[PDB]
Amino acid sequence: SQLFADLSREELTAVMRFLTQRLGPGLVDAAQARPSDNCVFSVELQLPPKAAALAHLDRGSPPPAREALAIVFFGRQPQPNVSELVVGPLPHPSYMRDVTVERHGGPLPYHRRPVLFQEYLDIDQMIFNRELPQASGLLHHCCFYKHRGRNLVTMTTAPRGLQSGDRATWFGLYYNISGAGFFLHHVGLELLVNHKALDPARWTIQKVFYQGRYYDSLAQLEAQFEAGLVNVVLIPDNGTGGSWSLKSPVPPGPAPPLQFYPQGPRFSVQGSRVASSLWTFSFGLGAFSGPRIFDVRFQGERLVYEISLQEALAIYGGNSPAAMTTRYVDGGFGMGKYTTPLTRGVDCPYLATYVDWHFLLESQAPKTIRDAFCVFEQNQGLPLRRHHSDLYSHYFGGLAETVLVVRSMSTLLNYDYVWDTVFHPSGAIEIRFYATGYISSAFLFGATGKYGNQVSEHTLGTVHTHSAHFKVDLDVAGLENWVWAEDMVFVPMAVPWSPEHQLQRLQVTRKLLEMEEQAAFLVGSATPRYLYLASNHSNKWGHPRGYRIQMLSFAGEPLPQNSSMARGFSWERYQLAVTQRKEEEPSSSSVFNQNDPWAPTVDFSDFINNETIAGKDLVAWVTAGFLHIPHAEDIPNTVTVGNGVGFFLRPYNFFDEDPSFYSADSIYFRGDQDAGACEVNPLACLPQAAACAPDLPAFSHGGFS
Amino acid sequence: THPGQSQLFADLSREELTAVMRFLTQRLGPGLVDAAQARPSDNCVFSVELQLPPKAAALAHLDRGSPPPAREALAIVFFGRQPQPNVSELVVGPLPHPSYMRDVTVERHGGPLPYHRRPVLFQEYLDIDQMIFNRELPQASGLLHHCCFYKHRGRNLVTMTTAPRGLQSGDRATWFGLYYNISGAGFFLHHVGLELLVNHKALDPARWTIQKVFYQGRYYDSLAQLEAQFEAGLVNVVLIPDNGTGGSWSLKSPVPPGPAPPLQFYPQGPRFSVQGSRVASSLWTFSFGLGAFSGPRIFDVRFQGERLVYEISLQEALAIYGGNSPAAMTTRYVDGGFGMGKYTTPLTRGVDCPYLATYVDWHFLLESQAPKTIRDAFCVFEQNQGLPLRRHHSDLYSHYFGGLAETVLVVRSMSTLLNYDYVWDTVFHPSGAIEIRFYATGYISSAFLFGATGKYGNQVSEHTLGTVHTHSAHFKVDLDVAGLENWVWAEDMVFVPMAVPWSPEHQLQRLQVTRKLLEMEEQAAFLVGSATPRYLYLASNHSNKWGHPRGYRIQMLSFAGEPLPQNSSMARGFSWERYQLAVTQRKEEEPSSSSVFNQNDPWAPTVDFSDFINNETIAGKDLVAWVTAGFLHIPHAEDIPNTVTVGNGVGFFLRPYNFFDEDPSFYSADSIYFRGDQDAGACEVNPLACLPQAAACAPDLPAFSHGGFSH
Ligand SMILES: *[C@@H]1O[C@H](CO)[C@@H](O[C@@H]2O[C@H](CO)[C@@H](O[C@@H]3O[C@H](CO[C@@H]4O[C@H](CO)[C@@H](O)[C@H](O)[C@@H]4O)[C@@H](O)[C@H](O[C@H]4O[C@H](CO)[C@@H](O)[C@H](O)[C@@H]4O)[C@@H]3O)[C@H](O)[C@H]2NC(C)=O)[C@H](O)[C@H]1NC(C)=O
Ligand SMILES: *[C@@H]1O[C@H](CO)[C@@H](O[C@@H]2O[C@H](CO)[C@@H](O[C@@H]3O[C@H](CO)[C@@H](O)[C@H](O)[C@@H]3O)[C@H](O)[C@H]2NC(C)=O)[C@H](O)[C@H]1NC(C)=O
Ligand SMILES: *[C@@H]1O[C@H](CO)[C@@H](O[C@@H]2O[C@H](CO)[C@@H](O)[C@H](O)[C@H]2NC(C)=O)[C@H](O)[C@H]1NC(C)=O
Ligand SMILES: *[C@@H]1O[C@H](CO)[C@@H](O[C@@H]2O[C@H](CO)[C@@H](O)[C@H](O)[C@H]2NC(C)=O)[C@H](O)[C@H]1NC(C)=O
Ligand SMILES: O=c1cc(NC2CCCCC2)c(-c2nnc[nH]2)nn1-c1ccccc1
Ligand SMILES: O=c1cc(NC2CCCCC2)c(-c2nnc[nH]2)nn1-c1ccccc1
Ligand SMILES: *[C@@H]1O[C@H](CO)[C@@H](O)[C@H](O)[C@H]1NC(C)=O
Ligand SMILES: *[C@@H]1O[C@H](CO)[C@@H](O)[C@H](O)[C@H]1NC(C)=O
Ligand SMILES: *[C@H]1O[C@H](CO)[C@@H](O)[C@H](O)[C@H]1NC(C)=O
Ligand SMILES: *[C@H]1O[C@H](CO)[C@@H](O)[C@H](O)[C@H]1NC(C)=O
Ligand SMILES: *[C@H]1O[C@H](CO)[C@@H](O)[C@H](O)[C@H]1NC(C)=O
Ligand SMILES: [Ca+2]
Ligand SMILES: [Ca+2]
Ligand SMILES: [Ca+2]
Ligand SMILES: [Ca+2]
Ligand SMILES: [Cu+2]
Ligand SMILES: [Cu+2]
Repeated sequence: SQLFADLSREELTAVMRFLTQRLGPGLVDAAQARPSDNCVFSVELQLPPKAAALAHLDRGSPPPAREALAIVFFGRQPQPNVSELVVGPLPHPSYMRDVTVERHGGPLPYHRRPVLFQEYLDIDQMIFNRELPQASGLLHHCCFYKHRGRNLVTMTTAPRGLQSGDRATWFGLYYNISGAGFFLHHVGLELLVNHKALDPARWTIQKVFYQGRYYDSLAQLEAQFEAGLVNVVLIPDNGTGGSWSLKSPVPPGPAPPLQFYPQGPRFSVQGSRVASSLWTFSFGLGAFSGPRIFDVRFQGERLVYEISLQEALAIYGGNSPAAMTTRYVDGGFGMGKYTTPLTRGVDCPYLATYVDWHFLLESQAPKTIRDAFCVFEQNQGLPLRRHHSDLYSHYFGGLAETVLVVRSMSTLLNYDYVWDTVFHPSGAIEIRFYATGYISSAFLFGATGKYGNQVSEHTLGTVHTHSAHFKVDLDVAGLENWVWAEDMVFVPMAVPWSPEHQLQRLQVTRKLLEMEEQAAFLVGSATPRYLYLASNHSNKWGHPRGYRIQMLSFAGEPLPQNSSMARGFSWERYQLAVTQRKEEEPSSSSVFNQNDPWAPTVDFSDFINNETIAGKDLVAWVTAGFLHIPHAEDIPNTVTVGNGVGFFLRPYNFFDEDPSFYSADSIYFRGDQDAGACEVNPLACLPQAAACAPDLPAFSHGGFS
Repeated sequence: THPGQSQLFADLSREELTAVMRFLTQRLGPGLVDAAQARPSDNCVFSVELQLPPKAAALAHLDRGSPPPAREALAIVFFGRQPQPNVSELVVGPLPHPSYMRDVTVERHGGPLPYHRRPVLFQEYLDIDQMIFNRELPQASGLLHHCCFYKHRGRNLVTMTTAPRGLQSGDRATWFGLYYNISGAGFFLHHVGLELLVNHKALDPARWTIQKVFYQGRYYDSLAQLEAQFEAGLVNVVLIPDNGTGGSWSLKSPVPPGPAPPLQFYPQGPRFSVQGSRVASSLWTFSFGLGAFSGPRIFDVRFQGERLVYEISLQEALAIYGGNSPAAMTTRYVDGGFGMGKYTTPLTRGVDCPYLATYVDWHFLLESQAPKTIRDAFCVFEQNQGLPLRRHHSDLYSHYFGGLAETVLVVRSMSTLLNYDYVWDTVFHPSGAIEIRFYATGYISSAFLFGATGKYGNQVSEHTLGTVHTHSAHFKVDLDVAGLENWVWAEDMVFVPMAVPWSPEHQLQRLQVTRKLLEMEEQAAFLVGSATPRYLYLASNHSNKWGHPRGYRIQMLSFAGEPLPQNSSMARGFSWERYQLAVTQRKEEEPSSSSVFNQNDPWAPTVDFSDFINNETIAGKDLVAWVTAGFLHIPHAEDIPNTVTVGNGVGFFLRPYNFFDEDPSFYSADSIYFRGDQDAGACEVNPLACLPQAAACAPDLPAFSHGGFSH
């Protein structure tokens, strides 16, 4: 049903006409809001509760009410707070409900709120107009400063301070490169900026970093320079070769392979539901959590209630302060908020289905981010399977793997994150994520090689880790799942038919995990080889109907626990976790963990807490990531190759046999058949389409802000 | 003067093979026999294939235009007609018109080759199958009429063989499963419960014995003693079906073709070329072969002119089994001693490679006296991957898109051994990276289901234990990173707890990078499930444009199982299993990890890869990395009929680490870019806007045409 569908523009609009009329005037378009104002920061779908939904999907029951969730910024008042407000019911809403206290247990400190655009906007005037011209001396000799500075530019960092309550953000300055990436031109200057106040006027600059040293203020600095105790070096504002560009010099060649659907496309997309002769599901994007799918049904049978992105994380080293503070909790800005338009042919097959996404964020109207998702089938040029017999009997049987794919890409500053869920006709599911886009760069002063690699002119490639977190609500043959751990061992035995001789007996080992903690594995420890969620049920051969989680992760090694900050993303700590699903444990991180991870608005280690995971509705949680030491070949961009991570969800005695066997595209023939004949196999039936083939739609592109 | 053009890594042609055969026939002093009919007592040309050039000479030719080296071939010859019958390895050249033949056996090995090390001939298997079906199985006719539909001769029944044949060096006794022959699908599942330990050391098959029998869960001392028991009542007997329907039985999908899978086509020109053993793209050039036993290999790999790696080449495949029954419980298959090339098979167009791949034949003289030809053995194609190599969308300050969809160059062969269908891959990325892949599909070696099961796998069909096994494969990677002389580096990370420099009250966990130089062979020998440097890479003395050594990172992609424990005498035969990764001084006497002759005497192996790792520097030398890659397999229902690929994609990457000064892809023709201020719908701004207006037009397809079956 149109049940897990993100909110229509119409829906978004009408929640707003409510919120506005029913929060009094004195409410502001968050576009232009100052901290001490009341504004609505986000209106997005409030996902239904699970029980109420299944009821409606499986057993007639009418459908749970369709409800928004507005995050409201309550600045204008003596005790300013943030408030999560459920609104509804949709399409024509009548009620509203502060749920804040329910969830966290008290109000939301106002300093956990995400920085607004207008806030950045103000912060830049405080620098571009009031702090930088103090050093218009130095900046002219270092970096082409002209009065009053539209050649330079800023980039936020990580958490914003050192202990809770702080709202002080280190910014770098970079040249405002035209039509290409600025992230590689760290002008050498970093600035701590305390913007904790509700009055921007009282914002200060607690610190300043230049070519290796720290000065309490900007005058403090420009002075120390003008005294000739500081060696300026002129940084070139211009260049050639990828450092400075993306447009390739080399001109177009013969076009690259195109895939097309000879007989027309073999899947559909209505609303946000996807349907192919193997899979149905519903897809979507959470403004902050990012992309998610639900009600994944493989040939009518539900495999998972939910797979979704929880969080994404990035944790730096560095020369500089702004780098060596920096840990972004990117959901803190928002994977959905920052899903960019997909470029037809580049991001996705020219012939994918490209779907729009709507949102109301920091505004009062909804806007659309066109071509936000793509769905497509993709021949892999690979057997799903195959056998060829020359022994005893002559036959061949195999099948080319085509795969179904849904994808969106989130561009958050330097990074373009690639989010893939892919659907194998073996009944398997792959989640992949890819880090591409630009890197974050420092400016380079000598004391370096512990903090990364010179990738350029003046440019340090600043070491970091990536990590990402997924919710996997497997309902293996319905809710009650257990969790098993199969692996392996050798055992010195006698050889039965020569007990004088020894053999090394290979054995499987199985073990049921009964307790939330026995199924929480840290990065650094050993996962077992075979690990799955079972049902009480068995398949025909008497084997716990099961789905296996096989992880593709290169231990993006974790910020140690001893840090004050770590509870902001305690999931980085874990390779894998399973818990009892619970409406009150609905997410792994939250938009609010960004600006105060010392007071986690949600701390994941909580979820794990001496409970049974024996015949309960379980949910597994997977972390995926790698170490990234940037190197020259990351210029201009980091590439996808090798940097795919995630996991496989694989059938494991779930079925009675490989369901591909019932496949429509299986190919089979014997030594004694005419393999060249169209009704021995259909490959030998070239005709297929009429005219000159793949009919192609005229190119367009989403656009920008 | 001369870059040197010769293709000296191309495997032998038919002519060439014939030539060598002719040469040998004559110089062997009759008594010589065709392999496909040889008795143990005979003399026999087992293999003849390419001999690879020594490396000095090759590069001399290829780099400094020197004259190329003698093209030679290796002959394996079983001398069974004598008092100390030996196997011998013979070099024969120089092709095309040979005129010399030298015995290299003793030089390579330190003495002659114990005769029993030799693989088992198609004859030997035939002779065995007679001893079985014609002098033994009748002694139990009764049983088999009852359980197993038997008559004169058995004919509905079929054998299959296990790995190490015996329990010491010197043993040649194989445990032989027996199974229902099946029309047009896998006999492997339909194991009847009988298993025979044939002793076939003797060169006189008359003297061959059966030393033990196993029916359905008990050991009898001989098929005669089993009739004794059978008819005297004392043997409870399980009746296992001849026939059936579905997965355990068929392979034919019972379903009509749907509409059509998606089809990949190069909408103008292809974009690479194959010319003999040599492939060439805009970015990449390399030669590709097939060892008979070692299997697929490529050589002389060149990214934009520059050679990255001299050789990459599967060295060996393993399969270690657990079980209830004597077959499965001691089966440690060492698949090269059958041969990954030998058992290569034809790629079925439209399935095993895209339809419009370029396919290619593969000639061989094996257990024969005239060369023969696997048709379509290799395929080469440009797979678009559906997925950017890189992109960046900019909404912030500056409005631009720049990106490029990864398209990729693949080279595939599949060895089919018994049940196994190994897909071998080598994949070339526009980034300048090289991905090795490996799959296992096909059917699964199974046992008759009986008793302790769960300790040895899952039941997977009626009477059918999908037994537990591990996989391993070994690879040779002779990088030669901008030069022969390389070192190996090991970078990783660490967190240092420090006080925040600008607020000394507080701490931070300070992220740092750790570069450590690996200087001795043993410091770069990493064992299974272990300490493994996140960034491990081989590099040059020479540095890039920003001062960092020029390097290639080896990124492993394995899930390996517990190796065979080292306390087994048999362990030595695949010592490479116990390593994820090694790096050694590359040598002419260290050419292969394994040996076709290891398989039948791992107790005294022909090669023991652990020998390559001796107190030796790897500080600036010719360096060859050795990646072991694989995993554990507990079969299950969805392995029926075939184990599927999805998720068993094992192997590794070769990834460029400060080898360049920028990403090569910056220069790709297929790159795309536009500014906000432009129309991206206009053909001159965007190559892709021009695809509808023009390119479209799919080609007419070649008529399908499979390359059929052997004998
Ligand atoms: C976080 O911050 C938010 C916003 O500041 C809080 O939201 C309000 O909190 C206060 C209590 O702390 C409550 O405000 C109530 O406002 C209502 C205003 O009237 C409504 O609109 C119309 C009339 O214009 C009516 O038709 C509706 O029935 C509404 O009532 C009002 O109902 C209520 O009552 C009265 O109480 C006092 C004392 O007598 C008077 O000041 C007032 O004039 C009136 O007589 C409150 O004033 C309510 O909880 C929230 N209001 C809204 C709109 O959300 C959160 O409570 C804060 N969170 C935390 C944890 O503190
Ligand atoms: C393995 O087997 C081969 C063949 O059985 C052995 O090689 C053979 O060695 C004999 C002598 O050892 C050679 O014959 C002799 O030639 C000389 C002069 O030409 C002559 O004086 C002798 O009377 C006899 O004719 C024979 O040619 C040679 N054959 C081949 C094909 O090389 C070999 O020695 C065995 N290997 C080992 C390690 O023992
Ligand atoms: C940063 O530089 C960019 C260009 O590199 C500026 O963007 C353009 O500037 C022109 C100036 O007339 C204006 O029309 C727009 O501002 C931009 N044009 C387009 C087509 O995008 C930008 O103003 C600079 N600085 C900041 C802080 O945004
Ligand atoms: C096992 O069964 C297969 C049936 O596929 C037999 O193969 C056929 O045998 C006949 C008689 O020899 C041949 O003429 C056909 O050409 C064969 N057909 C195929 C498809 O191979 C096989 O001979 C039987 N028995 C054994 C021991 O292999
Ligand atoms: O989306 C923005 C927008 C920023 N500034 C512009 C300023 C002008 C109007 C649009 C908002 C800015 C910005 N402006 N100065 C520093 N940063 N940052 N980010 C951002 C987004 C995700 C993650 C990090 C930053
Ligand atoms: O290629 C064969 C061929 C076998 N038998 C042949 C079939 C063809 C005619 C002569 C006898 C046999 C065979 N015949 N009886 C038992 N085995 N085996 N294998 C084989 C190949 C690779 C790995 C393992 C076995
Ligand atoms: C499997 O067992 C649980 C025991 O708690 C039971 O409640 C459940 O209903 C069983 N499954 C079915 C289909 O009855
Ligand atoms: C966990 O809960 C059980 C009650 O079901 C209790 O017996 C056990 O002692 C508890 N463990 C801890 C560490 O609190
Ligand atoms: C964290 O690390 C070790 C653990 O004993 C210790 O040196 C240090 O005191 C710990 N931090 C504390 C107690 O705040
Ligand atoms: C590196 O190799 C050796 C050191 O053992 C030396 O002779 C050679 O000159 C060196 N080359 C460079 C570029 O450092
Ligand atoms: C390696 O040999 C031994 C240890 O195996 C040691 O004494 C020696 O110093 C090493 N030799 C050289 C030449 O590097
Ligand atoms: Ca819990
Ligand atoms: Ca569940
Ligand atoms: Ca060595
Ligand atoms: Ca080397
Ligand atoms: Cu990165
Ligand atoms: Cu397997």
